[PDB]
Amino acid sequence: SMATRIAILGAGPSGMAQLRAFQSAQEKGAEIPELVCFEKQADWGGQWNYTWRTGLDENGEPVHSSMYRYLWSDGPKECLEFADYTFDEHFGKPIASYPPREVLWDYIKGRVEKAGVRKYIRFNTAVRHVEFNEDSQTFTVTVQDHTTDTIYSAAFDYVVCCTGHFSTPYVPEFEGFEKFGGRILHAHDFRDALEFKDKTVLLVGSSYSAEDIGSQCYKYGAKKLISCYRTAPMGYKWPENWDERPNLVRVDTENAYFADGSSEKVDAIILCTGYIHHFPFLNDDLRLVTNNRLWPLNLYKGVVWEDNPKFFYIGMQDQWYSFNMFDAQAWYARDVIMGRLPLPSKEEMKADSMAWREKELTLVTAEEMYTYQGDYIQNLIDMTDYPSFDIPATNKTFLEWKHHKKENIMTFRDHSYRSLMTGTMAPKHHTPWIDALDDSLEAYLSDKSEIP
Amino acid sequence: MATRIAILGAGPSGMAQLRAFQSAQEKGAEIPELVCFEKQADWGGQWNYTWRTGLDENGEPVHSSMYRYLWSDGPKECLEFADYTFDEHFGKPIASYPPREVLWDYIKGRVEKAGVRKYIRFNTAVRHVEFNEDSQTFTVTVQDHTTDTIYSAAFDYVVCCTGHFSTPYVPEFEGFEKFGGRILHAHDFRDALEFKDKTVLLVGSSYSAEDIGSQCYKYGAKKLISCYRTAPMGYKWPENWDERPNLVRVDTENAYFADGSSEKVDAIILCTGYIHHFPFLNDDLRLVTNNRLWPLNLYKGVVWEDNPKFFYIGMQDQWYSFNMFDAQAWYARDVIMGRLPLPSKEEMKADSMAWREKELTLVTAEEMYTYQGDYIQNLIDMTDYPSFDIPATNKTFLEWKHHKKENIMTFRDHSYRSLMTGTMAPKHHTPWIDALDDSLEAYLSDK
Ligand SMILES: Cc1cc2nc3c(=O)[nH]c(=O)nc-3n(C[C@H](O)[C@H](O)[C@H](O)COP(=O)(O)OP(=O)(O)OC[C@H]3O[C@@H](n4cnc5c(N)ncnc54)[C@H](O)[C@@H]3O)c2cc1C
Ligand SMILES: Cc1cc2nc3c(=O)[nH]c(=O)nc-3n(C[C@H](O)[C@H](O)[C@H](O)COP(=O)(O)OP(=O)(O)OC[C@H]3O[C@@H](n4cnc5c(N)ncnc54)[C@H](O)[C@@H]3O)c2cc1C
Ligand SMILES: NC(=O)c1ccc[n+]([C@@H]2O[C@H](COP(=O)([O-])OP(=O)(O)OC[C@H]3O[C@@H](n4cnc5c(N)ncnc54)[C@H](OP(=O)(O)O)[C@@H]3O)[C@@H](O)[C@H]2O)c1
Ligand SMILES: NC(=O)c1ccc[n+]([C@@H]2O[C@H](COP(=O)([O-])OP(=O)(O)OC[C@H]3O[C@@H](n4cnc5c(N)ncnc54)[C@H](OP(=O)(O)O)[C@@H]3O)[C@@H](O)[C@H]2O)c1
Repeated sequence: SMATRIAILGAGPSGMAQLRAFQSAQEKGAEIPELVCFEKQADWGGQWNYTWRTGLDENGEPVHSSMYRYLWSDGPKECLEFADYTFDEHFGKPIASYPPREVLWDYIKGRVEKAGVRKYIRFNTAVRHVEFNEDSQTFTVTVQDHTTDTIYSAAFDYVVCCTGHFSTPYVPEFEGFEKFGGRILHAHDFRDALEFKDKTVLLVGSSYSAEDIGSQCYKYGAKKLISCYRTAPMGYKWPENWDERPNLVRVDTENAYFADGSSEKVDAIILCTGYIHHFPFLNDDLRLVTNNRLWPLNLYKGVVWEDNPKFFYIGMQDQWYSFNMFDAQAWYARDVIMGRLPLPSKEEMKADSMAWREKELTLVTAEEMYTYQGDYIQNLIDMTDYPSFDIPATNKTFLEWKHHKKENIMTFRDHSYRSLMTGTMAPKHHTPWIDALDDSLEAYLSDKSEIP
Repeated sequence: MATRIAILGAGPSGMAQLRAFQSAQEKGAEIPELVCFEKQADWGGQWNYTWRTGLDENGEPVHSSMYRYLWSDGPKECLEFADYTFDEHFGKPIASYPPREVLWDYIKGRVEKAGVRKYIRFNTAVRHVEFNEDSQTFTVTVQDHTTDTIYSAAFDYVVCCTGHFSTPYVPEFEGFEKFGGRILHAHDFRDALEFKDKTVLLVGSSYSAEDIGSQCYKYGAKKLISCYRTAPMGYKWPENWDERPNLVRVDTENAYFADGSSEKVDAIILCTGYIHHFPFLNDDLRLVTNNRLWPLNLYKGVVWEDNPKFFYIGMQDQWYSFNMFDAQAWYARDVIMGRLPLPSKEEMKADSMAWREKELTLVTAEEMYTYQGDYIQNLIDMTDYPSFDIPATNKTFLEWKHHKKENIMTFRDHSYRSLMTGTMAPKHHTPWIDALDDSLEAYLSDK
């Protein structure tokens, strides 16, 4: 019961971490501020809360999750496993290294359920506007409760933005899109790969989305796949029915034309072109503007807003590390809010951020990048009671996974790694990835193999 | 004039509001400063077509619900402008059901001739509108996506023209998370070619279902099924189209109906309507209603009763469209300019109740068109807007309704007489079923 009141925006993994950071301080006998957390969806989990919905949701709010059917962990589970809450504790047994979305979801929910932080969240409530008043030094937050269809506002001493940056699509235009007769969609709207069975699918872009959405279409029966790249080819060894081309230049009624002078009939086009940082509830004095990168400017320690240090952002960096980074950020943000870590002058903040940015521009290899984020996280955890974990060993595990992708892009999900928390090696899954058609938690956790 | 006005939206309603003020000025009156905000890159609202779906290039919800191959759903004659005629714009008579691009050209010509483009800030999204009791002004906050800046400005009056067919009502059905085909709302429908040789389920029984179904048919869908929550559409469909009772659930590949039937379905299109959504407004300003001929809380259907300095255009269900917006917009300027003083709050409320009472009386389509006819007539008699022949327009609606009944696939092949020029519309060079090309250039030639 501290005099202050805190608003957390979002109950995805970052917002969960911020609640769980406060709860942990309290469990250790400290006095915490009042917490309110606003979430526009009906349940928590952010990206992990899968929906069939597309575009706008039931209340007219933009659909948040970019996740599709059949999604599994893109990296080794070992690399995101929680320091305070372990896979063996949650599941009671060892499982393979690349669990499907439902299975990861269950695990991340288990940690917040055990913490009892659900009671701070208002669900089905969308944040409309946030304003800072110079007179009272307080934030006014306006939200819409879709359960009662009411709009109200409330006053807060600090605000922590945890609204994510993989939800609002970057969707470039190509010549002839208004004439093309097949479906055009962004990766954000992709749901079931079965919709593209026996079709030719063009994937525009050359990053994680293209890799994975491609692979799903392949696995579930697409006739043929083409992917095209703006600047450099992905360079993996694709299956027989998948080619990689230079950029799309235009499209016609039925066909796509490429910079190499090739052309062919295409059934559907999927833009795998990324996301923008979008904060519609924030005016300029509070609003972060950046491209997706390891070190956004204007965030002291990557979390405190330099123009108004009572506002914080969690998770706004590109994510090589995910969950552990959110915890380190969230722990750091509580300690500054609670007064345990006093902020330096604005000048010092800006000099610190510039050094981080300078170093970021140096980075060339994937290895250097994991290390950089690793060092970032380490610098945060050393400032709080958050427990150190083995970053160098995690980095090494990332490297193995990168190498496995190089070897065979379709089979990397069949490998196993050793837990950094428990030293235990992950078992082989009961069905190989290519044949594991069912993505349900029940099928994963059983022990019946699936038929080819 | 000392005052400043914000018009939100540059579709047909916001174009009408601009064009209203310009007319007053053209006749020598001193008008207020106008600023109009439009989130899209060009005007025309629904009629500005986009391949885009869900969210646009700036992260704003995609506004237009219009699809390839869309044509006027009613006779052009029934929406022809009183002050700007078809013959004037096109130079010649043209058929009665023009494709989207052609109608769009027509409505743009009126505003281009008016020169009102200079009032509009394009690519600018409205984020928040607030009323300040102290200064008796509105603060409007917007995001200019060309410069990625957010700013605000003070206004004496605000006119909301943001439409009500853009935010989908999308109900959930059991099994949607397991169904392997595409599921979309009518709002996201674009090219019917996407469904060639496929079985498409259309949920709902109104205009969207009729027309989205018709396009799929016309462009080669293997089979169509449409299901209705309460009553069948009742038209005589082609051989490959059934009408069934409501969907109850769906599985991996199949849809199950309340009649106990079931079949394999490739794609599901929810034609289930829209909601009135105003994310930039708090409760003191925000209209809440279902789609209907007479929403409550709007005096004369346009003046917000809780704050009479705020107005809404086009929020009614639309039997009449463009003519109705003009009448509202003319009525709104005259009150803004002080030419029509407002009655007390009690009187406003008694007037709206009488309108609502009458609305609840209505049973037949004919009574409805007439009710909106009467509403419009009451509006135009208060201002210099030119009367036009409402009872003749009503009669024309009635012909069109009858033509739909006879044959749902061919109603677009008929012609009607202009209420402004008395001229009969010519038969189009190609019959609807065969008129695959929807371009303006193809429509205006004669092959
Ligand atoms: C397709 C895809 C696959 C991914 N796969 C992996 C993976 O395998 N492993 C991994 O570690 N990471 C993965 N990620 C990264 C993912 O970003 C993180 O795991 C995590 O979800 C980020 O958490 P967050 O809470 O910061 O953002 P989010 O999960 O996006 O949560 C943001 C929350 O804020 C809410 N919100 C937004 N605006 C408002 C508002 N106006 N009012 C109220 N609430 C609002 C949203 O509803 C949501 O709940 C993936 C991301 C994507 C997009
Ligand atoms: C699929 C479909 C077919 C139709 N067919 C016909 C027909 O055949 N004949 C007929 O008479 N009528 C038809 N209509 C009716 C249509 O509503 C009207 O013709 C007309 O478009 C309504 O005009 P409006 O200006 O009120 O709304 P809209 O055309 O919807 O214009 C709203 C405008 O406001 C803007 N806006 C919304 N929010 C913001 C914001 N926050 N900031 C800035 N700008 C914003 C939008 O970008 C848009 O330009 C059809 C409607 C639909 C959906
Ligand atoms: N687990 C991890 O280690 C890890 C690490 C980082 C990110 N991620 C994932 O990154 C994901 C987002 O993936 P993403 O692929 O959607 O975003 P992204 O990584 O930013 O990729 C954007 C992609 O679209 C391409 N592109 C943009 N504009 C284009 C155009 N006009 N024409 C052609 N191509 C264009 C870019 O090409 P260019 O390359 O030429 O710019 C790039 O390939 C999230 O799921 C997150 O999990 C995961
Ligand atoms: N030119 C004209 O004369 C005219 C006049 C009026 C409107 N319009 C048009 O109205 C159009 C809006 O089209 P619309 O069809 O989308 O809006 P709508 O007319 O409100 O259609 C809503 C439809 O969805 C159905 N529905 C809602 N929930 C359902 C559920 N759970 N299950 C099954 N069906 C459900 C309704 O069934 P129920 O009927 O049982 O409620 C109804 O058929 C605009 O295009 C506008 O032009 C045109």
